[PDB]
Amino acid sequence: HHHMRVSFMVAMDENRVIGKDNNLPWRLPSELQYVKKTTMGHPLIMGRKNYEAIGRPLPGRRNIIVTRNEGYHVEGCEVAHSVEEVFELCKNEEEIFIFGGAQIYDLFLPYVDKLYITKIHHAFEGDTFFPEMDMTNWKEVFVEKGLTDEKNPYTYYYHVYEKQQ
Amino acid sequence: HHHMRVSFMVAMDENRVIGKDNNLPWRLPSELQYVKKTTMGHPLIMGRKNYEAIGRPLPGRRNIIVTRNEGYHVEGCEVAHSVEEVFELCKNEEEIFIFGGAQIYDLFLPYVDKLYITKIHHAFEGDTFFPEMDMTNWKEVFVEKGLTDEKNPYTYYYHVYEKQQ
Ligand SMILES: NC(=O)C1=CN([C@@H]2O[C@H](COP(=O)(O)OP(=O)(O)OC[C@H]3O[C@@H](n4cnc5c(N)ncnc54)[C@H](OP(=O)(O)O)[C@@H]3O)[C@@H](O)[C@H]2O)C=CC1
Ligand SMILES: NC(=O)C1=CN([C@@H]2O[C@H](COP(=O)(O)OP(=O)(O)OC[C@H]3O[C@@H](n4cnc5c(N)ncnc54)[C@H](OP(=O)(O)O)[C@@H]3O)[C@@H](O)[C@H]2O)C=CC1
Ligand SMILES: COc1cc([C@@H](C#Cc2c(C)nc(N)nc2N)OC)cc(OC)c1OC
Ligand SMILES: COc1cc([C@@H](C#Cc2c(C)nc(N)nc2N)OC)cc(OC)c1OC
Repeated sequence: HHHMRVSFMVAMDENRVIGKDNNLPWRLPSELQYVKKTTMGHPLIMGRKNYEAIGRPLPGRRNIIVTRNEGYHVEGCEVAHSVEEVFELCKNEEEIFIFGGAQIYDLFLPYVDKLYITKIHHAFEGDTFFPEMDMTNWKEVFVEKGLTDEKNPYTYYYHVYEKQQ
Repeated sequence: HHHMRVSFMVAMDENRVIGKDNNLPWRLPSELQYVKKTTMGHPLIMGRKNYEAIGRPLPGRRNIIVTRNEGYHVEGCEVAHSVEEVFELCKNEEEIFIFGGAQIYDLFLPYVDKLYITKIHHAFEGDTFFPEMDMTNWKEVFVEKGLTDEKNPYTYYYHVYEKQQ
């Protein structure tokens, strides 16, 4: 029924960890730079918790915050309360990026068409996870090694998967 | 329609600069060494401007110059005036290397199967750029750090991408 491409944007470790104590467990500026380039000009869909850890709208993109709170407001951001409201808000969009965290990934999981996933080759201590996915009907359409250096201290790969349908 | 592998050979910086004042903006002998090793025994396809900055044929390879000039001639070099003429000239070749500059990269962009790209981690002053590429259905199949030393004063990586089709 929806016509925008629903894409996931996530970074995770070898045990699917995405978060620790409501924060990112790793510092990877180069990964962030890849994320900004890929998502620029497209809506970001993020969970209330995810957003408040940032505290500020990300420029050049519609920032849409998903919460059950019907009186929740933040300047420079739009607020949705469900999958369907997000779909209404993004009716005419080309592609939207589901941007985390876990609760919001779970929420949008039945509708994902494309998966932009960074895989970090390290086992972090974590408390928040990227949900399991059945990859049957999914094709890897892009893979490349991320930049490892003194500013980016882990090995990691950018992966993109597309659903076949 | 064509049977030869069409490969790009290019070095660019972090903003896609490949040229300044009809020349290379950097001196990297080690990068040249990798280029000669990789392209040896295979045709080089070069734009007229690119070639004249060199002024002489590169040994051990067919040098093919692309120009609109129907009376253009250079000793020890072959001359093509279109994509199709290059294809005709290279119909039996296993792999040809599109060797620059930008106008010629643009020209052969719809037909590229393999991308040999050096990425230089520096922002040069430039006037000539490597075209944007949609890398969907491309996979990185090789990546290695280039030699940084007193003779090669920048950080750079060799990348190879292959089209999946
Ligand atoms: N590595 C990565 O790619 C990323 C990692 N992260 C990490 O993830 C963690 C945050 O994830 P998580 O704790 O899951 O929190 P979320 O970001 O998923 O936010 C959860 C909130 O979303 C709202 N929500 C959840 N379900 C619904 C629903 N069905 N309808 C309406 N609103 C809903 C609720 O808001 P409310 O309570 O206000 O009602 C809930 O509290 C952090 O550690 C963060 O650093 C986040 C993004 C990316
Ligand atoms: N960093 C790198 O990997 C490389 C960088 N370079 C740099 O790039 C710059 C040169 O690039 P650029 O200025 O784009 O010049 P090009 O090498 O792309 O040559 C342009 C010329 O090619 C011919 N040409 C262009 N389009 C066509 C066409 N459709 N049909 C037939 N002939 C055509 C024309 O020749 P004519 O006028 O005779 O008709 C045109 O003037 C230089 O600075 C060089 O150093 C070059 C190679 C590699
Ligand atoms: C850049 O802006 C940020 C974004 C996020 C977000 C995310 C993400 C995110 C990342 C990092 N990588 C990928 N591949 N996908 C994602 N969805 O939550 C962790 C947190 C940040 O710091 C608290 C950010 O810095 C202000
Ligand atoms: C070696 O022979 C040369 C070739 C080029 C060519 C190129 C290239 C080129 C380079 C350097 N690196 C990569 N990764 N791809 C390319 N396509 O145009 C700039 C210029 C030269 O000096 C004027 C060369 O020395 C005689």
